[PDB]
Amino acid sequence: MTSITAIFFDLDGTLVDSSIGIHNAFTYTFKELGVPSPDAKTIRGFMGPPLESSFATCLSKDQISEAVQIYRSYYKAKGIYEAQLFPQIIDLLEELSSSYPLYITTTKDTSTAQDMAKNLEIHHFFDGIYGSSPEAPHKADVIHQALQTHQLAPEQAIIIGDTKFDMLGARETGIQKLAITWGFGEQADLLNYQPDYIAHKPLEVLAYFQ
Repeated sequence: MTSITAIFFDLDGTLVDSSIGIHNAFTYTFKELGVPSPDAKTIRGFMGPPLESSFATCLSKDQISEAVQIYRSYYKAKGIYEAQLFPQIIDLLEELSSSYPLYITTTKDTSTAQDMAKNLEIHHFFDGIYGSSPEAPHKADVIHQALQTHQLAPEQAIIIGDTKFDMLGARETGIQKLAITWGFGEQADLLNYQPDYIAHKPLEVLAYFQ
């Protein structure tokens, strides 16, 4: 804990219960393509991996690009608003932000992440919001960008996240990793990456920093 000076957060599945809008964007896509929708558990599994990778599991390769386009057509206009903070997230942020600069590090596009944080009234708790871009296509690149822009050594940061992508991102960049299990990733997966701390409830996070 003691060397940490900055705290990074994943957005979807960690701060934000975006599941209704993500689910709806997927099912809108399958409706438009005229194909049966996978079940809710399967679609839960699509919350975290790249969109193209998920659609590859259930569509022909020649249809992925069309699927991604249609998905984004629902998500930008509708899905993004079908989202709500997880319980106690405001409490967690108020508490941590009073002792640390906080950053979002997501593979959602920067502008989408900024829009969502402003919509859900949490934008103001952060000193930076970093999403995917040409500079940063994957989780590790986003973390690199956050660290470098804020003149941080990896030893000074920790990511609070709900997926294997967050855990691997942390390992690749040398920052600490705090796994959370109230979100979209499964605890069994997260523990395979040896997190530095784990929480099933937002206020449990706070104890690490005491």
